[PDB]
Amino acid sequence: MEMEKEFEQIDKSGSWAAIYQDIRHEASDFPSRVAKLPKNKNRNRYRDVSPFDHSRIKLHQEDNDYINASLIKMEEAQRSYILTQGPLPNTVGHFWEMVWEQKSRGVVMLNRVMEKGSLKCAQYWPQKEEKEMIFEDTNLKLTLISEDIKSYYTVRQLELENLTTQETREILHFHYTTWPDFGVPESPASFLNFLFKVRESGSLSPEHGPVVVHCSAGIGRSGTFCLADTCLLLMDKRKDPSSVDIKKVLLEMRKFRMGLIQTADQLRFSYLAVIEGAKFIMGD
Repeated sequence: MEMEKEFEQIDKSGSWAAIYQDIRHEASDFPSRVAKLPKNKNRNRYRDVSPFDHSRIKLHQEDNDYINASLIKMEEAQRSYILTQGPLPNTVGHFWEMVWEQKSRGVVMLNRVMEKGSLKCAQYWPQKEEKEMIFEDTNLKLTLISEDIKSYYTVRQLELENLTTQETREILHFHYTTWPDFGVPESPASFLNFLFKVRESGSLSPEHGPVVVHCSAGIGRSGTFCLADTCLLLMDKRKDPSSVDIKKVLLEMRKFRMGLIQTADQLRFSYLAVIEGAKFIMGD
């Protein structure tokens, strides 16, 4: 069923809450034993958001290999993503260790450091060129190279140096700065424009490691980003674009991380984004 007609059907009948609860009921349940070990309590932001054991990213260290991060591997679309929580004061060094070890080119941030008067993640990158950051626990140096501030997003060029080997790499930071404190955006236009800038940079392409994408918990806004990207790519690849089933794609992604798409409003917004974005994929 053309998702555009499915959309009007659900909208007129006002059944978004019912549709969303069906997804919650059918979603996969896999163990997350490592996340729940006592030694990892201060590595998790939220008690009820954990990576599954089978898809979690492992840090390359013998001490403690745990980070709250998951590999979402989309086989037909030929795209992979790492979804993670906003870094905590005690995990900023782990976060950049992951970026280094997984050979990522881009980091996608979908929240502000403070929202609703509370801290949603650590200030984990430098704000001034001449004030670099050193992460002593993981032996990395991070320098701000340039910053481009736009009305709806900011793009930063960063240099990450492995102090052990003195290799350096350029990382691109894509920061969507205008998601509202409550609800979802009224129009998907600026979110889609942002997605296309990430694509244009190479950060999603197979010559690099998977992009790292986060919000506060790494499941809601973060799930909207990867769901929209994968659905649009499938509509490009297939003979019949109307065969793409957003609910089925979301359930596939939920095999790799729990809770993706946190509200019925985020589900509706994901539909709207794919419907409007297709009016470029289909040619325009």
